Amino acid sequence: SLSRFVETLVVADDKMAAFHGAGLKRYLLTVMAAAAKAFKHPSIRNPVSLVVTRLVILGPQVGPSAAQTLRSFCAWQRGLNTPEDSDPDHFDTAILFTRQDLCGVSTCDTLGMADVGTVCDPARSCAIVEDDGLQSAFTAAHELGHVFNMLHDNSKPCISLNGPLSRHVMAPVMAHVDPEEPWSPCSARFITDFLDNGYGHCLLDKPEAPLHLP
Ligand SMILES: Cn1ccnc1[C@]1(CNC(=O)c2cc3cc(Cl)ccc3o2)NC(=O)NC1=O
Ligand SMILES: [Ca+2]
Ligand SMILES: [Ca+2]
Ligand SMILES: [Ca+2]
Ligand SMILES: [Zn+2]
Repeated sequence: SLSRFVETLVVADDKMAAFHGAGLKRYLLTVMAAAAKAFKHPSIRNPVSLVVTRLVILGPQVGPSAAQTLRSFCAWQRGLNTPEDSDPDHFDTAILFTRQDLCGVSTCDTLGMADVGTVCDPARSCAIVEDDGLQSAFTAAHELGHVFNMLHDNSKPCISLNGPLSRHVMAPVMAHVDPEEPWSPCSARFITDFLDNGYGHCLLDKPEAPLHLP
């Protein structure tokens, strides 16, 4: 039942600034509002409030390898944070949007990357998103699902939890997301356990000065 608030640092690279220009801040808050709406959907079972508290427009090394862009960004974002959650400048997770075509080992179909189950570890609570211009909120929600310890819905543990009957955020590839069920039962279970085990202990304080859309 506890309200959970994820104090979020949103970062946009030079490519995002070059393309969106003056409309970038509004764009990022719109994307994040949409991701936040996903995280309040009842299907998640333990809803959380994704709150933008800091917004940086650019830094870290951004290139084709998603793995090394994520590692670079995650090292870089540490520097902006503060040691204690009591500090207003402290943030719980860092998310980077870039126009760089991010790639895996064999193709560039990837749209983002995050390490799994890291949300209250400031050294590790990181995600990167390739901005496609239309579905970026869904990619952000997928990466943030991983940060909240979620697996893909075609994983073995998820088959048992979902049943037998690709329409959710944690599908392995983007497909059309069910508006009545953005999160599978597997997704809800994994975030619920993560929080029940005390891994969301940094999500309990309420942010001071959230950034709001007009
Ligand atoms: C880790 N990795 C390594 C190689 N490729 C990856 C992937 C690829 N998938 C995506 O980029 C991506 C975006 C998206 C949005 C929706 Cl709604 C549903 C599914 C989605 O998948 N990155 C990731 O986060 N998981 C992966 O398998
Ligand atoms: Ca705080
Ligand atoms: Ca890509
Ligand atoms: Ca916090
Ligand atoms: Zn994934």
